[PDB]
Amino acid sequence: RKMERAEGPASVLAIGTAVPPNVVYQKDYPDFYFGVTNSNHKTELKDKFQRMCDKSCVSKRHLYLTEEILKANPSLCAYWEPSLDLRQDIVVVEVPKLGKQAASAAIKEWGQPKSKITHLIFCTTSGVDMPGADWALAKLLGLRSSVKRLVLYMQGCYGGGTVLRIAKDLAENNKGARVLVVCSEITAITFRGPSDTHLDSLVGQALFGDGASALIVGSDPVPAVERAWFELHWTGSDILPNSDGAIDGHLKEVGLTFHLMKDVPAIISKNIGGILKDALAKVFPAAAPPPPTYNDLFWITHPGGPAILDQVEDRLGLRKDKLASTRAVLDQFGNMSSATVLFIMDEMRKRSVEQQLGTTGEGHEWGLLLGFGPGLTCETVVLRSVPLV
Amino acid sequence: RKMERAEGPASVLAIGTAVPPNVVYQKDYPDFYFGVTNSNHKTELKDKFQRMCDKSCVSKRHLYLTEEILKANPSLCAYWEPSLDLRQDIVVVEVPKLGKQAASAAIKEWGQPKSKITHLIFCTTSGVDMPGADWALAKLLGLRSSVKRLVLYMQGCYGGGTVLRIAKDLAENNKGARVLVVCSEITAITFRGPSDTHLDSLVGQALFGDGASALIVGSDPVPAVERAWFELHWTGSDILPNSDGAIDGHLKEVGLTFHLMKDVPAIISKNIGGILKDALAKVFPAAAPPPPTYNDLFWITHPGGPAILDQVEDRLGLRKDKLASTRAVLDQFGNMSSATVLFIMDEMRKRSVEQQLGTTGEGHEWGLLLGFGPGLTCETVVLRSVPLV
Ligand SMILES: O=C1C[C@@H](c2ccccc2)Oc2cc(O)cc(O)c21
Ligand SMILES: O=C1C[C@@H](c2ccccc2)Oc2cc(O)cc(O)c21
Repeated sequence: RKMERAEGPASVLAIGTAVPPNVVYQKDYPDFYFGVTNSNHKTELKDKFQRMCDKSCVSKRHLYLTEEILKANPSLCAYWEPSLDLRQDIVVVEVPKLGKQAASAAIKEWGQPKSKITHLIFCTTSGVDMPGADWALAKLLGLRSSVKRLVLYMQGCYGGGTVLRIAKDLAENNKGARVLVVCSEITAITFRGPSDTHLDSLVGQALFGDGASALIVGSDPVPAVERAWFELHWTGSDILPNSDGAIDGHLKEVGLTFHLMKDVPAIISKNIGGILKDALAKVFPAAAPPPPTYNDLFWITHPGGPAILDQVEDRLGLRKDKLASTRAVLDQFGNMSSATVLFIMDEMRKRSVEQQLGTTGEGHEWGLLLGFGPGLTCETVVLRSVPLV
Repeated sequence: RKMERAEGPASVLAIGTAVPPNVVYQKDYPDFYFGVTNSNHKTELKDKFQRMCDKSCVSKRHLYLTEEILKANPSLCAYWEPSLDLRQDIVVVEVPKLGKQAASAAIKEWGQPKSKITHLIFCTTSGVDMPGADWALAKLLGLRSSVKRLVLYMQGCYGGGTVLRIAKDLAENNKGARVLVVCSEITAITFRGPSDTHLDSLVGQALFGDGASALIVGSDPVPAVERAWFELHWTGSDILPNSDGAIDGHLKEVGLTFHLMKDVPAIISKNIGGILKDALAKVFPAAAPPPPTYNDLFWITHPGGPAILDQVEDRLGLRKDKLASTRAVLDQFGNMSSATVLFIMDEMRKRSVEQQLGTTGEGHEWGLLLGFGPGLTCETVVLRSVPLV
């Protein structure tokens, strides 16, 4: 008559990542991009893109689309021409396949048999289908036929916080539950040619890359058997003021299109302080601890772009090293939408181990994961690190 | 450092429904359908459709598409011609608007101010967008900017069980949480003309209707203030054996397309017994109660079609009155995909009140809600009724 619930906080027990093999260096991208799109006569357009690549703080990105793949399918190299069936027929298979790579890495690391996975959350902004990427991934992995699945489509760059917000309740309210969390994104859904009044779509071409990340999330890790890396303690979601239409994304016959109608860095950086301050007030209330200072937290922040990071760092007065893990991931894979915060989480724990810092969170006990996306939606997750050795 | 959890079982505290005003009687539909599609010369095709309307056990359905709306947009009356941008530009506004109708009915009934809603789950098979129908609905309703939202897109006919499975954990693991659950479906996403090798799409034209349903789901109802109607006690999800490709749905440039590659009624009815028997074994284990007989449970079953209902009823040996509430909803609105089980739940409690039966579940204590869809996915929710007067 009942389902027993768990007792301890939803914990990240393993993380895996995966990227397409093809690497595109940002030094090379304005040439590759304008070359493969038959558009170098667009000398004016070409050079402000050159300038945004220069200021993108992305060094390289992994992309599924090859010179040869774009060679063979002209309608993506073209611009604003019917393309949805071709991208979907790519993305509906390549997105779950990339996610299966990350998932196998997480499961191996976790060390338990794949049949102990009781739930799956699959999150993507690239492609839609029925049955969905969740079912395609379960088929690829051979999960038990009764895993409870959830596919979160058309999320955007806040989706990495969204999957943690949901996984927390699945893990905490079901005794023994082990949640596979996968975020997988592939840029074939939005890749277009350049144009001189699609300069929203231009910024996309400078920052968006491909990748997938996977977590195992569970409460009450089996002692000496399973290993927790971060604990999910508090979540919050917010629609920022005066941000209507800031970030829109439409799934159209020409594919997925991308729109910025507001100064997204100003909106986030102006309002982020009040959000964090309230969240920490809830986690550390007077009635007891004072909340740690911003510099004494670890920061897992979605790098929508350099201008967001710089203005957040400026408005909150963060010491210049706090966004280091965030910036390293953007530099080496660019903006991978919902998957990005989980690459950052993985990078942060790996350095902490490698450099023998005191905790999985760079030596700090508490931290914040932030996702931003259409809405303008901001997802806040207060995390706790776990001590090392 | 914490989020308090709730103590009692996630309970349905209110239900509202809504349908487009335009009513189409099944007696009239083969003429209306073939008339508005320029296809009555298709005398052969026309008459087996006549036959499936005859055997559809649907009397009427509410549809957003009018004779005049189809008059004004020829590409939907046509068949298999570019149509996705037009349907989406319809559905991305009409689906949240229909859902806002049902939501306001649920909230009024609930009686608490709309700002006490802390979470939203919006489920639909009709349209996708960013920001999503969840955000569009929150905007229409004026919910607090910090409601935690979740949009479940491209679910299909099992989605009504899916939203309960998720809402259960949100309500139960967050003290004070009140979840708005909305399922909204509008058939403009799939409406096509007829063809003589699109006879999957033909069955769709006989059974699919429009509608939206909304729930308020919360744990620990405030005594004498809030009223519970059903309690969610156990959930389970299953991919039925040998059902690969049974039910596929693709979002294409011509719109959303619908495919049956297996005998869906045989697959469900052959395997449903083992699922129910296992579920009840878990809810009522020996260690104590024996599980109630099938005839002593109330049944809230998704009416994919008459052939599913009849073979389930036959293979499980259910007395002929058990699927009565289910069949009444299919008769008066047809298959409304994810919303249908919640119309049935609403119909069942309303009769129980009207006829002064002992419980919200027709006088029975325990019941089953079943959703079926692509996968072949079966969602099982063991519910408990609440006693009346
Ligand atoms: O336009 C899309 C692009 C998409 C993506 C990026 C990388 C790989 C696949 C897909 O991410 C987004 C995030 C948003 O917050 C808004 C968007 O409109 C998009
Ligand atoms: O083809 C769609 C139709 C959709 C619907 C019905 C009514 C109103 C809007 C949308 O419901 C479905 C359920 C499925 O299990 C599989 C499907 O392929 C569909």
